[PDB]
Amino acid sequence: THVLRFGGIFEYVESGPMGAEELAFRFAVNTINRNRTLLPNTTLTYDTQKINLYDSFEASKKACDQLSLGVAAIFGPSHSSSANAVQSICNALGVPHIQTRWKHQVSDNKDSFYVSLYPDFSSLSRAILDLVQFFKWKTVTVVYDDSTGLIRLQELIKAPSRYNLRLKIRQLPADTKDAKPLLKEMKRGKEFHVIFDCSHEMAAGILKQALAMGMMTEYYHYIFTTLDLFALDVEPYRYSGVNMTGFRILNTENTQVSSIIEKWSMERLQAPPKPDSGLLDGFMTTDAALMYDAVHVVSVAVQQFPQMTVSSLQCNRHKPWRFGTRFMSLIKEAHWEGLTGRITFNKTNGLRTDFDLDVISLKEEGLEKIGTWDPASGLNMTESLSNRSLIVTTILEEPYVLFKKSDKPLYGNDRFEGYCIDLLRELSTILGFTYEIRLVEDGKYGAQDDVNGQWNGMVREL
Amino acid sequence: GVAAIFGPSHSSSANAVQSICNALGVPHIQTRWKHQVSDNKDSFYVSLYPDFSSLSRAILDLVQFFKWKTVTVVYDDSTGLIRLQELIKAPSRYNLRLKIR
Ligand SMILES: *[C@@H]1O[C@H](CO)[C@@H](O)[C@H](O)[C@H]1NC(C)=O
Repeated sequence: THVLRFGGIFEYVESGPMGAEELAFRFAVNTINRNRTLLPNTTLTYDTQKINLYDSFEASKKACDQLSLGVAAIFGPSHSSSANAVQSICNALGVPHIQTRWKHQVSDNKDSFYVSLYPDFSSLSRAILDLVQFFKWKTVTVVYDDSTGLIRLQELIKAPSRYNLRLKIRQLPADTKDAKPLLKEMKRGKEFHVIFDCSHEMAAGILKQALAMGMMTEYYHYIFTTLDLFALDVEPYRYSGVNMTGFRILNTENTQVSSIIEKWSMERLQAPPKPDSGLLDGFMTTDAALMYDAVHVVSVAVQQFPQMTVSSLQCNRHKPWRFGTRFMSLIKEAHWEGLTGRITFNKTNGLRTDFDLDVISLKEEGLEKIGTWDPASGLNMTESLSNRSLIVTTILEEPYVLFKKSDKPLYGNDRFEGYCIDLLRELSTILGFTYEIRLVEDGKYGAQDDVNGQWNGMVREL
Repeated sequence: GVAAIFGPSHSSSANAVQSICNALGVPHIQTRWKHQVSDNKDSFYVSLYPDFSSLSRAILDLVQFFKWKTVTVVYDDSTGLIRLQELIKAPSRYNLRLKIR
């Protein structure tokens, strides 16, 4: 059988023996060759190196060392800076490159030897806009971890030009977790709708600090554009009363996906996640799922490309790789499906813009799925009585409605008294009424506001 | 035989050359604005283009001095919003009506 090794450049760490992306790559590599369903007459192999993800020169060195040997494909690092150098090297030598974590793509860079399994942030931003349209919001507060968040989410920022929205963008300071000034500023603006554009670890941390600030009220609504929001411990938030909504691509509601996540949680028993950090345990991180799907679709493409003789392309001198064109084409229209649901590549760019999304909202139960988002269909939100309570609202005027003048605190509908109260009593004893008296929360009459026509009291209560 | 480097005027190319120069120790004296990743730990380099933090807040100073109420920012491509961050965050602390196009 054919033997091919996929050049891998993953994170170098010292606390954990090997990085989660490295675990995903190794697991999928040993799974594909083991399972004769994929690659029956071809044996898998790999070549994993370690970089700091910032010294792009050393990443280039590792990539050059890999290409000096036979490499089937390059699975570039998950950094927003070093990946550019690796993809440039791959394009120069005509070798396929498969990113997994999103990076900014220079619109003036004409490189056709790279793909990005991470859903394109333009599509995700459009989905966020569609969801906010479904929520009819007016005041929003977008927050980002890195400055790249502005690039990641721009469609919603432009939206107030298209629609009647309003934005107030604030930044999470670096090298700190002091969200308290940011949250205090949020209260000073009464920004009940807030969007958190940060990774799931930072999202969980800032959620913990918000709960410690008592930000889990019903009035506050949260959206987390990250795809690992499901992996947060919603146990303190199951009864917090938040209407939080989020997105998901890991199609956990599948037998094969459940088996894979269970096996992966079994494998990662060496470095358990810290329980006292607001993070769940035994779950598939979205980046690992993307790496899994990326290597699987590469395997699917090379299934249709049996002639996969590798070479020893150098960096001291450059030479085009003869198998790049058609193999990368097969990569581009490799329509395989896995943990992230549907996987396909927009042939115009290579960034996946057509992908399933699990719309996730928070209720009493933990992170229910309230529908599905698709690029073609936009947002797909689908989801008298004899013993009917007769709720009424009334204002306390002594000639009309006065509380029962009893020293003992009276309960039930008997505590209410007056002309209107007894008139309602007569209506209930004449007609069929399950009468109950509820005091008006506004305490004032319906006033025609010149600002927005906002009523109050009985009018806006009805 | 070199003792200094003047990198290209571009994000990715200058980033790569800066990393190479840091590894080799020679300075990489870039002359064009680029977005350094906030967690970058490189030293041997310097940029002369006015960083869009003092210049962005200078645009903010112009906005306040002109006393605008309805500002409509317009940019060129993705790496422009990441560059005028202070102007984007200004409406939180003041009265602005950014409708970005
Ligand atoms: C939308 O979701 C519903 C179930 O929630 C499903 O029956 C339907 O096929 C989906 N698509 C469309 C276009 O309605």
